[PDB]
Amino acid sequence: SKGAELFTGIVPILIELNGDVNGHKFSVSGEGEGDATYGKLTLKFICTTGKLPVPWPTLVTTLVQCFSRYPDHMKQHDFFKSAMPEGYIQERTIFFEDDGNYKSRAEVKFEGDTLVNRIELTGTDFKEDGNILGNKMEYNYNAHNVYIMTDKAKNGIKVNFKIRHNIEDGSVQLADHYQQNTPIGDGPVLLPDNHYLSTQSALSKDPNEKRDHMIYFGFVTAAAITHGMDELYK
Amino acid sequence: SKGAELFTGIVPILIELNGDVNGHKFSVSGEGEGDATYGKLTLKFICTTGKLPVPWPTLVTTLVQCFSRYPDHMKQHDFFKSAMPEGYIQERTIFFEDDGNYKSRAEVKFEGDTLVNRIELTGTDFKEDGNILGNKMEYNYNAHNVYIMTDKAKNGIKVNFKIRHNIEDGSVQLADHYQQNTPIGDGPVLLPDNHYLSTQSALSKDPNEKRDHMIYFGFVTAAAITHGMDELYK
Repeated sequence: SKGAELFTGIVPILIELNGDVNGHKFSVSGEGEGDATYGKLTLKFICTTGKLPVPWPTLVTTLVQCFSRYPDHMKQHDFFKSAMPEGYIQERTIFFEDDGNYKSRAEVKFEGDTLVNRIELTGTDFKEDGNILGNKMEYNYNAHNVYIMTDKAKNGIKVNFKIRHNIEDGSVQLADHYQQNTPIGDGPVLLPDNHYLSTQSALSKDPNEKRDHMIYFGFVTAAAITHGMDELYK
Repeated sequence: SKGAELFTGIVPILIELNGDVNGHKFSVSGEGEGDATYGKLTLKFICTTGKLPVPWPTLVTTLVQCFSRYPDHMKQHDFFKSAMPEGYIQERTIFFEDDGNYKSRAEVKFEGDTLVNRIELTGTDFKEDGNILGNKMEYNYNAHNVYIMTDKAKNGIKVNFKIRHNIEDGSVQLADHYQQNTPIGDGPVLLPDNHYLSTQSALSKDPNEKRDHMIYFGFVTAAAITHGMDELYK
């Protein structure tokens, strides 16, 4: 696509999230850069309202898949870049196992030379004693496969995956993601074959940063599906 | 410790491995740098004997924990740096669930200005069409907690953890790690309280690199234990 031409170099990124989870109102700002040729993201996030009232890991998926590396033989399936620079709407519902849910709507598009992700997020039905409002999640992240299919009715895509959140008691809590993306513009987009994004992450800190923050490193490459979205127990 | 002063900046790293798994031999060479102040590692590995006969993910733990970030309040528990520059011996047995095992012996120490990890590895009892010799592992890595305790008899430490390897059929295979480290020198070392290293990783590729290879990114910070090394099922 022509959109993909915008991603051949290092692209500056800006992220803004306004959030309200169970009446706890917070804001996050983020900045960094993307390197789609290698599938790399480097982002720093600050909670501008003080202490984040939820765990940083719960916001990782919400806080720019246009920066995934699509191998040459898969370039025809890169919806995300094809929708640029006008952008796409990315909407999710995320169900936290035995707890509440997040709903998000984001606009991802170029504003000048910067790729900008602007998000509204609402969370409801959380337990005050749960892993989210109780802030019982470890500060870490795992590898996930993110499954993408065409959604023809919307000239876009539907995306599904489960995130595994490691909890401080040794358990793991799944966050079931239902995602949809639609072009903002009227130009042509690439409607992809069913495939997935191999996504790997690490959350870090700057020990000299006193503000509540998250340093996020992402590594993402598109690949052909070899199994289903859920874990096979055999 | 005094050895910790050697890690306050960016340190160059060289890694050399010879392995023999079920009679299939390989050598791997690696280089990059570590930044213990932030707990970051960046390393590129090449197979110098052509095609690697096992999955890259199986070699990740074998292929420098002295680069972990120990927070100030935990610096009295950092055995790895305290053994430097003379270094330490790191030995492991790794049991792959329903398959064979790796045994390794490595020396980690300063050679000139460079931190070097030299390893010999032997693997046995592998199934020729299991996930290792059959090469059925996804190219990715997850977050793990690495549990450390003092081993008084050896003036060293014992280390235990389980690695979760994502398999191409959607299953997960555990690799049970039994590890021991002993100092080479007879200078004083720090024998730590029982604690763990929060370890996060990502495996990437250089699309233009034609040799069989792995780009490894590591992110490691020490922390107080809050649960056991196995997953708690609720």
